Amino acid sequence: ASMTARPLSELVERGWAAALEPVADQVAHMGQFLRAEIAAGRRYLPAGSNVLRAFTFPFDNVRVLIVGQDPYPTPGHAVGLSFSVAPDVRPWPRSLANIFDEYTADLGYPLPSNGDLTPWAQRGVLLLNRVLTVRPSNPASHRGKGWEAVTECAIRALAARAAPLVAILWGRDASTLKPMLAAGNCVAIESPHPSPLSASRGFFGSRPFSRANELLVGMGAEPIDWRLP
Ligand SMILES: O=C(O)c1c[nH]c(=O)[nH]c1=O
Repeated sequence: ASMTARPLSELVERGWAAALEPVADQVAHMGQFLRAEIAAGRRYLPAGSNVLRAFTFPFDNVRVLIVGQDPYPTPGHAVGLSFSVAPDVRPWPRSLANIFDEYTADLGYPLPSNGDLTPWAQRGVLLLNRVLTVRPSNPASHRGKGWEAVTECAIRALAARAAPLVAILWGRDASTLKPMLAAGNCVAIESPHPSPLSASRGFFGSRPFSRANELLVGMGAEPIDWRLP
């Protein structure tokens, strides 16, 4: 079942499997790393079957990617889509509450009913983290353990498609993908991360949702429907 045991052709959507072929061995290696963590009595989030969830929506349909740092550190929050929580989760994580405050300020929409960002993933938004696992209660605990080559490969593969792309890069780890978006079909929006620690330094007022749609329209691409129920 794990990414140690089974090939990309089974774990992810067909387009993503071909896109991530250069990091096939690296993905299996990450499988081995998580096995070794369980063997040692350390835990990881999200659940193994959710780790590559962002690549289970069609590669060919991605128009925008949102890139965070790493998954939520609290058990019951991370679901393998960056910033998303399961429909029954309340309260929202403070990062997500901050995203929803900018979402209302930018778009004029009411607060969403819940924290499930599945609609965005279904409408061509890739919900990526630079690093795809974390040890509970220890943010950035799996930084530099091999995920960066996988998320680099994903961005590089998206950018090489003969299709417009807009990247929303939230925080310092996300912004290390900026050099791979240099090509003329690609444009990056960068801001500080919506985490309480950083959000007051430029996240609030950044209007990422409306600016991504302006950037798409200007490249001849259809805008994202951001409206959550
Ligand atoms: O608060 C955070 O750092 C994050 C929390 N959850 C994510 O999915 N990505 C992040 O970057």
